[PDB]
Amino acid sequence: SRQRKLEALIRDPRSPINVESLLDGLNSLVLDLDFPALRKNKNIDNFLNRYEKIVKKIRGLQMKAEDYDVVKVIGRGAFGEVQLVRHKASQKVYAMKLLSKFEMIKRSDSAFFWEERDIMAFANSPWVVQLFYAFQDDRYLYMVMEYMPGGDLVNLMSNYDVPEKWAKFYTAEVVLALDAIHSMGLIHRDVKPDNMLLDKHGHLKLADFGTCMKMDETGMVHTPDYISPEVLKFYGRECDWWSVGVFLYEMLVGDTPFYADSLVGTYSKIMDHKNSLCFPEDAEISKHAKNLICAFLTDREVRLGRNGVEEIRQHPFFKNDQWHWDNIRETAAPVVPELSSDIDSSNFDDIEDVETFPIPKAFVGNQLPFIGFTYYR
Amino acid sequence: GASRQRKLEALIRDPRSPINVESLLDGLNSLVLDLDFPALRKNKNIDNFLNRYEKIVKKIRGLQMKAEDYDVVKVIGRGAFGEVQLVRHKASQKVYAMKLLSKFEMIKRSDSAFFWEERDIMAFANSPWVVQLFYAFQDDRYLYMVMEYMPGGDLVNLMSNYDVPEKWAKFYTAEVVLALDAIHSMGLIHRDVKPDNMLLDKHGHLKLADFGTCMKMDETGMVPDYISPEVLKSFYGRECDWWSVGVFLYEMLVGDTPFYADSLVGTYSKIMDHKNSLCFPEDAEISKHAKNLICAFLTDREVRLGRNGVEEIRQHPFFKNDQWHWDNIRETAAPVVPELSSDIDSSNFDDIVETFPIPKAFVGNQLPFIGFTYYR
Ligand SMILES: COc1cccc(CNC(=O)c2ccc3c(c2)OCc2cnccc2-3)c1
Ligand SMILES: COc1cccc(CNC(=O)c2ccc3c(c2)OCc2cnccc2-3)c1
Ligand SMILES: [Cl-]
Repeated sequence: SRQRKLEALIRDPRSPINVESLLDGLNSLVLDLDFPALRKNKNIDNFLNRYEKIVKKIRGLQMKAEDYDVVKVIGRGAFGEVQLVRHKASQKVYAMKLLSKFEMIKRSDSAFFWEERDIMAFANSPWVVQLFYAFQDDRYLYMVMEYMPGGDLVNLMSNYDVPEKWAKFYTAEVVLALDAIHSMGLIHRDVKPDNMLLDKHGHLKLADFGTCMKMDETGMVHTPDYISPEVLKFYGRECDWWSVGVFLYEMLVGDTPFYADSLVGTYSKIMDHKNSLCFPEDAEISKHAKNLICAFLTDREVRLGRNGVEEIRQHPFFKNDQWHWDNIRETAAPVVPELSSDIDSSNFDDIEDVETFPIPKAFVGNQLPFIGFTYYR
Repeated sequence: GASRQRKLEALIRDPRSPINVESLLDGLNSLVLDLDFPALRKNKNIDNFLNRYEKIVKKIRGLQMKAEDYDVVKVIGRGAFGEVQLVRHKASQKVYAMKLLSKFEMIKRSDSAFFWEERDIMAFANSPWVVQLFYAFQDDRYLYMVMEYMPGGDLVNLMSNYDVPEKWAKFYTAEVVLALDAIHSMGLIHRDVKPDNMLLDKHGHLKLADFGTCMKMDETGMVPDYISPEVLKSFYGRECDWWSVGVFLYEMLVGDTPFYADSLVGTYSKIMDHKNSLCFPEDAEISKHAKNLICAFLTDREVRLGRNGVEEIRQHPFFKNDQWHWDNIRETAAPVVPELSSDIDSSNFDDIVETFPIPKAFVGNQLPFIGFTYYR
C-alpha cells in the first residue's frame, strides 16, 4: 500500500522525514518567519498566529538545554564547547557538545555534524562514544553523549612514562576502533591522542567525528604532528594508519616523530619521513615496535593497513600473555581510573573562558541547514 | 520526563491536531513548494536544504493522494472558488463527489480560512444529516475534498420537477429541522440554509452540504432570497438559520420565494419590509398550520421560533402526521426514492485558469493551507 510505504518512511529512525525531523521543519519555519518585517506579509502573519500556541506547547515538551545543569566545561572546539552536564530529572551525567549555528554558517562549515551525529547514534560499537540525544535551539546544536571520565591519551602520556606493554594494549584498542569506523565506510582523518578517550574502566573509545568522511566504492575520499604526507601534498583508509604509527612512536619515545620548532619545520620533516624518522639511542623500544612504527610511517602505496586490518593484527609486536583480539576490551586495562564521584573531571584540564544572527528584513532561512538534527534514542 | 514524551505523542496521534503527521508532511511539502524557485535558490541555505530533501519529497509526492488517482466523470456543481466533480477513484473503482478550491483565487480574494470548519464538519460530524468527507488533499494549485456522492440531487431540482404536496413539504422540513439541530449542537450556525445546499441520498433522505459560511458560536450562542433581516442590516444567533427554514417551507408550498423580486435590491427591500411584504397568495394550497409555522419563523429575531431551541418547533401542530416520528423519520420511506441506472448517473444534476506568478523573494503562498490534508 502507498499509505503503508509512506508510514514506513516516517517510522524509520534514519529517515529524513521521521517525526523528529518533521517537528524540526515546523520549528525552523516558525523561527525563520517570526520577525516584524516578515510579519507584514499576510500569509506569514496568519500562519504564525495559527501555529503560535501549538509551537510554544511543543517547545516546552521537547528536550532543551534547560533540562541539564552545567557542571564544568571539559573541552573546547572551533565552533563551541563540551560540557559535563547532569540531567535535572533523571540525575544522570553526560558530556554535551554544543555547536554554534552562527559560527557554522559564518565560517561556511554546516554539514560535518550529520556524520558525527550518525556515527555516535548508530555505530552500536564499544569503540565509539554513544550519543543518546541530539537536539537544538535557535542558537545551538546539542549532542548528549556518554561521559568518559578517564580523560584522553594526551593526559595519560603526560602523567605516566608509558611502558611497551601498555603501548601494545592502547595501540591494539586504537586498531580495533579504527577498523570499526572503516567498516562503517568512513575515514576519520584526525586520529590523534586528543580524540582517544578512556571510560570508567580504562578502555578506549574514539570521539570528535567532525572530520569523518564516507569513502566511495574504491575506498577513497576527496593537525600538524599527526598529519600524513599525502594530505600535506584523494585519500584512503591508510591515511588513518599513519596517525597510529605516530601515536605508537609518541607513546614509546615520549615525543612526536616529526617534532620541530615551527609548523613549516614539522611539515618538512613529514615530507622527508624516509630520512627524518629516527629512534633516539636512549629509547627503550623493541625491534618489533620499531618495525611496526616503520610499517605505518611509509608512503601510502606501501603502508601497513592499505590491505585492511588483518596484516596489522598478525604483527609480532602484538604478541602478549594478557589478551587476544576477540577479548581485549574485556581484560583489565593498564590504568583503571580512580574516580571520587560521577562528576569527577580530574582527568580533564581546566578550560579558560558572544554573537547572534542579525534580525532580517526578508526570509534568509538560517534554521534550514539544521532541519533533521533532532534525535531521541 | 516520560510524561512530556507521552503528552507530545498524544498531540501527534490526534486527528483533530494541527501537528498530526499529515499536517507535518504539509509543512514540509509547502516549504519545498515555496522555496523551489531559481531566484530563491541563489541563497545557499535554501539551495542546500532543497538538495537534501529533493529525493524524499519526490518519493512523498508519488505516494500521497493526488488528483491523478481519480477519473473526472462530470462537473456537477460550481461555486465561487471552484467546482464539484463526480469522480471515480482509479484503484478502488469507487465513485465520490470531489470539491476543488483554487488556492490562487482564495488568496487573491482574501478568503482563505472558511475551509477549516467546512472540512472539520464533514470529516468529524458522524451524523446522517451531514455529507461525509473521506479525504482532504492538496496540490500546488488546489485544495480537494472527497465526499460521499449524493445522487438524488438537491431540493431546487426536486421543486422544479414536482408540485410539492404539503405531506412531502412536512417530511423535508422536519429533516432540515433535525439537520440544523445537529449543526447547532456541534456549536455552529450555518448562515446559508437554502435548497441548493440540501442534497438527497440514494434513498431520498436529506444531508446538508456547503459549510463555507458555518461559524462557531460564542458562549452567548452568537456569531439573497434566503438571508434574514438581521443579517441584511449589517451579531447573529441560531434563529437566523430558522428564518431560512420558513422561507424554504413557503417556497415548497407556494412555488415562489416569499420575498421574490426581479432585482437583488428589490428582494432586500422586501425582506427588510417583511412585516408588510409577506402575504400568502389566495390561490396557494396551504393549511392554517403551515401558514402559522411559516409566520412563526418569518418574524423579527427577538420573537422568532427556534430562538429558545428546537423543542418548540418539534411540537408545532404542522408536523402532526401518521407516517413518521422525530426519532425515526430518516429510517421511513422518503417521498421520492431515486431511480439510478448506474453508479455515475447524474440525471438529478443539471449540466455544468490563473496561476501564482514565479516569485523573486519568499512569499509563502502555501502557508495558509498547511494542515488541510486528512485521510479517514
Ligand atoms: C567543531 O566544534 C567543536 C566544538 C566542541 C568540541 C569540539 C572537539 N571536541 C569534541 O568533539 C569532543 C571532546 C571531548 C568529548 C567529546 C567530544 O565527546 C565525548 C566525551 C565524553 N567525555 C568527555 C569528553 C568527551 C569541536
Ligand atoms: C466557495 O467555493 C465553492 C467551490 C465549489 C462549490 C461550492 C458550492 N458547492 C458546494 O459546496 C457543494 C458541496 C457538495 C456537493 C455539491 C456542492 O454539489 C454536488 C454534490 C453531490 N454529492 C455530494 C456533495 C455535493 C463553493
Ligand atoms: Cl410529530
